[PDB]
Amino acid sequence: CRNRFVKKNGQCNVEFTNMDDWPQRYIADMFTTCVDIRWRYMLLLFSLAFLVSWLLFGLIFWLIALIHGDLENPGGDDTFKPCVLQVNGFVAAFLFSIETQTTIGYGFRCVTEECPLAVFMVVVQSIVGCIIDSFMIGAIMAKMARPKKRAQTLLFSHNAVVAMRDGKLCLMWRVGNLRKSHIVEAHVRAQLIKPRITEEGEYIPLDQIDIDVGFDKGLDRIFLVSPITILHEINEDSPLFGISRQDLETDDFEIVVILEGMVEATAMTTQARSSYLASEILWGHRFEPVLFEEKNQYKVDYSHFHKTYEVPSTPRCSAKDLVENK
Amino acid sequence: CRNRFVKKNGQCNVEFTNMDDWPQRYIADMFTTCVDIRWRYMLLLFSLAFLVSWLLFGLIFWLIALIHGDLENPGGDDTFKPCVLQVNGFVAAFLFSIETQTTIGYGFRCVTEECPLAVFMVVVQSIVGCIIDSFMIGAIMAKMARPKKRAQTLLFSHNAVVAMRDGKLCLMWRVGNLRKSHIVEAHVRAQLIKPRITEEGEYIPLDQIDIDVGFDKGLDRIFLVSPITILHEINEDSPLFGISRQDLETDDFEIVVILEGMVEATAMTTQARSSYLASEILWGHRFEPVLFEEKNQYKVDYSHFHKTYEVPSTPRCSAKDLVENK
Amino acid sequence: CRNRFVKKNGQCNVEFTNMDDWPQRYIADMFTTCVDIRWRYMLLLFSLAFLVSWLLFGLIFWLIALIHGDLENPGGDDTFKPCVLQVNGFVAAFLFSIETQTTIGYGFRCVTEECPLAVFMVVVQSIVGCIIDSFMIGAIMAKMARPKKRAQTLLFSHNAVVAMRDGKLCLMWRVGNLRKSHIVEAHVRAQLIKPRITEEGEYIPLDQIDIDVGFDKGLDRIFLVSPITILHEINEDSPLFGISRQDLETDDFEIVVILEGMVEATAMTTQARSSYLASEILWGHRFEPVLFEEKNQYKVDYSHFHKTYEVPSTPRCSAKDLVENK
Amino acid sequence: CRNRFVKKNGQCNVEFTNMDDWPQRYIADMFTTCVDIRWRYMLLLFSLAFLVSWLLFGLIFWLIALIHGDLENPGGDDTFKPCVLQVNGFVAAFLFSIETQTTIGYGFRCVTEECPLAVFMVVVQSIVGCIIDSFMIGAIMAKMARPKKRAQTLLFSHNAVVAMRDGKLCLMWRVGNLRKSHIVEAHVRAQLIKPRITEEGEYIPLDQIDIDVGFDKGLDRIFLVSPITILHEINEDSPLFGISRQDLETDDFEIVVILEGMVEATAMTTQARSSYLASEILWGHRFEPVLFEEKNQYKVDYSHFHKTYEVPSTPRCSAKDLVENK
Ligand SMILES: [K+]
Ligand SMILES: [K+]
Ligand SMILES: [K+]
Ligand SMILES: [K+]
Ligand SMILES: [K+]
Ligand SMILES: [K+]
Ligand SMILES: [K+]
Ligand SMILES: [K+]
Repeated sequence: CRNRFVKKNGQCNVEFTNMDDWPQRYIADMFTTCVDIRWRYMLLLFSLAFLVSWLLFGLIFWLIALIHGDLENPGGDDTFKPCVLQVNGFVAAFLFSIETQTTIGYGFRCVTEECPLAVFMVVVQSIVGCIIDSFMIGAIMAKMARPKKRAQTLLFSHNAVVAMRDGKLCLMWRVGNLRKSHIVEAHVRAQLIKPRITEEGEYIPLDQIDIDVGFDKGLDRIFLVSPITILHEINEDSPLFGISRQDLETDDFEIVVILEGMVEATAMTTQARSSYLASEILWGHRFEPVLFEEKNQYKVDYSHFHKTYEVPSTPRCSAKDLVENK
Repeated sequence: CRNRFVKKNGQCNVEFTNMDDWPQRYIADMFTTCVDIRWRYMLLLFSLAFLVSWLLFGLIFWLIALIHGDLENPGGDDTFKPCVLQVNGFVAAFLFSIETQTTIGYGFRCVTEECPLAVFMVVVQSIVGCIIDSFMIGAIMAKMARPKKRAQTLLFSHNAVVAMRDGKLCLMWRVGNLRKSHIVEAHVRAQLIKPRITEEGEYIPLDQIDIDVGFDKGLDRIFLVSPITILHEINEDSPLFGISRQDLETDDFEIVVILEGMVEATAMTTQARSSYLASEILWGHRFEPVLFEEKNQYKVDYSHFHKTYEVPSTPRCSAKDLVENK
Repeated sequence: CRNRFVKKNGQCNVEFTNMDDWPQRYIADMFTTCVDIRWRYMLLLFSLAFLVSWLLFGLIFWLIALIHGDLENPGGDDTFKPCVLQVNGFVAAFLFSIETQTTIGYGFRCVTEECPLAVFMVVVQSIVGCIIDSFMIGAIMAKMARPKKRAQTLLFSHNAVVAMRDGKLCLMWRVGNLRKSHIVEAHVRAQLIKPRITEEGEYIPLDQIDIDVGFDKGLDRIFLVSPITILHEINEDSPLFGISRQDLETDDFEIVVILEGMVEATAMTTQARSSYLASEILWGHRFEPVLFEEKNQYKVDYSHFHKTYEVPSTPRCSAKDLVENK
Repeated sequence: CRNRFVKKNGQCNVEFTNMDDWPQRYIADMFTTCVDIRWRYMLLLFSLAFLVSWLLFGLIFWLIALIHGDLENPGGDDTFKPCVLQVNGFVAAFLFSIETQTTIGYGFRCVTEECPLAVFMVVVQSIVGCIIDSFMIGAIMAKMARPKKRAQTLLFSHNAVVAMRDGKLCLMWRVGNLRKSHIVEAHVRAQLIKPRITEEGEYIPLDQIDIDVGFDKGLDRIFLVSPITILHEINEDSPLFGISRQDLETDDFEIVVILEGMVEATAMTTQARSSYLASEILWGHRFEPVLFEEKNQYKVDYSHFHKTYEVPSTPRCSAKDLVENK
């Protein structure tokens, strides 16, 4: 049995290789790179930026003082005023660099009127400070706000099922929202993933074949409050048209389900994903209800969410047979 | 009479239960959790973060001084310089922690060149400071900018109505914008919400059945300046096709109306919602006008918005009867 | 001649009145309110917030000192240490409040270990400071980034025209981009705006009737590099179907054109708008070219953008006549 | 051979001219202008803003002191207290302006209770400081987050190809994602770019003619994990319908390909673009595979991405011939 293109948790199961021009591409797309790495690397990357700027200006300030001879008389006196009060060592230069760029500015170490190069540096570093701060806030806010994380509160059922609804034979998976905050402009997709050879003898290692779930009358758009059971009507235009309970129980393919919507707070699109191998599809089954009424409101019991119950009355032939007979 | 799936104000009326894996899911989706709680909890959550960092570093600084014996001679002298000038108590350590991380840095309490562990902490805390600040700005900006709040300046009419337009029998609700700022890419949806049993005897506790309002020619897209009256043409493909004034006045169902659009300033999608129980639909009625002209401009009088007037000339049979006769 | 629903610049020409519940709605939707007012009001609103917090804490600090008797001995001595060094007046209390919340912290005026109420306030105010700062950055960034402003670099032609293209009679306006940065997911709409009475004798003060420009094959989606001339094919399904050059030159209606797209940098949707009164439509005309080639690249001369030239060969009857004959 | 409308890298190849009203339009749309210029100009623009504010308030403070006679006795004494301690020069005034607005506030130079004009300025400048800071963060974050940069990690194949698939003759280009982070709501477009003269003898310098790739059944929507090969079915409704291998090898036109999608982290739409001149299209060719299986996962070898292999069995007539015969 051929292994799965996307895992049940939604993760895609492909490795890329021989992209060999990538680090220049990742550099040109640096932000996308940057917000996708691990917090700890993004953070210490920003830490390096601070250290580097702090050392650099510390060093410049130290030079200025070393050369102005302030290391000898740091506090000044009548008839000698240093560039920056109280920079005596390099530690004291670095302290001043930190205190200025952070804008902590304790004051013991302090710029003077004397050297306009000392002043110019405090000006440059103030601006450099803002710049870096700004990159950081931006990076952190972006990373913080990533809507992929919202998929963790959207749930696909563990199994698909096939079964009859209103005279038609249908593939059915279920989706639900685990928060009271909505999924705006929510809509849904599906695809059949098997390899195939064309009549022109072309080999497609994994062709993706649409699994119509209502796009053409906008019935793929959903208003997901309580769980919805999605329906693919298996008919002449479906790629399960001629697939019967028998075929399925020996067949080798994958169904990929996608729910896309906007996280309500940020209106940023999330993409939730899951998958169903042929072997995870329960022919002749139906989902137990979760929605039931109460005096004032309805309620959804999420225990039953994944649970199916068998409908032995269900045809076992393909939907094609089922028409080529009737 | 069965209670309502969504309230008139737009609020959905369902409780979730037996989600029992949720707190790990809410943790993994922490931001979404965080921006959806109540201001006061988000705020004091960020306050805790400050206090905790402030106490923690205060404590570290106190230790360093306690052990360096700075608590005895805080100001230093010739031949003794403490790690941090003027930390004598723990209160004074906490003050220094606050002053550094806030970057207030009054200066009375002040790091020195002496102990590089003192210096390292001021470096770590400066960076930790930025990080936390950044989370806060992000959280607050996000919460601030939530477009759900925009639904408070979009208005649905209190009643639907059925009535005749250009030879066809139509469901009609009304929507309007209460701001001069627009709703971009605005478009609209509707759904019939009743339970139902399938011919395969399946029970759907609340099926959602589309209420076509023009999707197929993009006539669901609106340019909402003055109020628009939305039209569902009740025809063979409608689920009100065979529903007459009589049926309605004893029927039990809910119509759910949605207006989705982008708040102009932020281009973030809002989702406005309301509902109409069968009992809120006025068969044989029509909305009073609100738009009228003036010398230079038009004007909308919002008093008339909700008001209907009866059209006794209106057929009382279903749209099906109305064709199965003619 | 009836005045125009939307001006040429894109501005809508309607006044709202007898919204009388609005200030509570505008309060609940405060952000949307806030970012839509005039810079100077948003700014001084944020200034008030500062002043108010600064006065408030200044006042609290003054009280604390007044009562601790620090106004008498501000600097302290052996055997007396005030809550906050150097607060002697209220001016000095306000200075301390400003210096702390701004985080300037000059230090002359400075909190001590003595009074934990003094300390608690510095803690509260630091956090209050961050909060307000955060609202401000958020507000300012949002206002700054509003994509409506992008419509100022999108241009509609001053006139529509009717004329023949590939055997069909067509309404044609022109759009163009005045920046080298793109308009992503750009697409376009149109509407006929006249009042009308239904056969059921209903009066619609301004009905909006779609002006198909390719929605059904996604031909309303454009890739706007050089100017595009938009086409409404006037055919049996158009509401200009039976409208001839004569009718137009005495008719009374408005055509509203919309171009929606995402500003490239921010991917926020802008909505550009213009209008054409019947009297602004040039029957039997065509736009002069703007695009011409060069050795290496193409070029658009924007002078010709608006200019039409007459095609006297153009039929003068309606597109209906033009078929009811042939 | 006529030069190309859009380069292979995606860049559009048009110059605008005789926009002569533009600088007022670019000013009204200042943000869009601002975030699109070069980092170094955006940055030094913000630097100017600082300098200007710093000089301005420095100057005001200097005046106040000059006139209060503080330049003579800067430190004060019993019976004389200056507006701002220690402003003796203009350098010292500028230092104070910088220290206040940056909020560094070293403290040596320091506002007093004495002059309420001195105090008022520190208040105004604090607020002015925040404002400018806010513009900067906003500008920098926006520029930082531009999703156009994401196109650098989306790849189009260097060549299109024509070839047979499942009985139909098809144009085929290939797209792929170079990151493991997805492209949400990804979908794709295409256009034929040649000049043309209408039967009414109208000259369109570059008409854009849609190249259907599945829009009508939403098959233009893709789930791009491994590379996808896009298909234009060349049939009666295509503008390559009557184009044969011969025509192509002497023809003069350009095909423009677009992939639009949302960068996963930010959910901001990117627009990737490339182009194929008639001369870059390989009649009778097919892409080498890149996807192959492994024990646990699949893998994509990106070396083969661009590589084609000839299928000599491919018809050489147009798809029209190919039907007008059969
Ligand atoms: K400071
Ligand atoms: K300070
Ligand atoms: K969309
Ligand atoms: K500071
Ligand atoms: K200080
Ligand atoms: K269709
Ligand atoms: K700060
Ligand atoms: K944002």
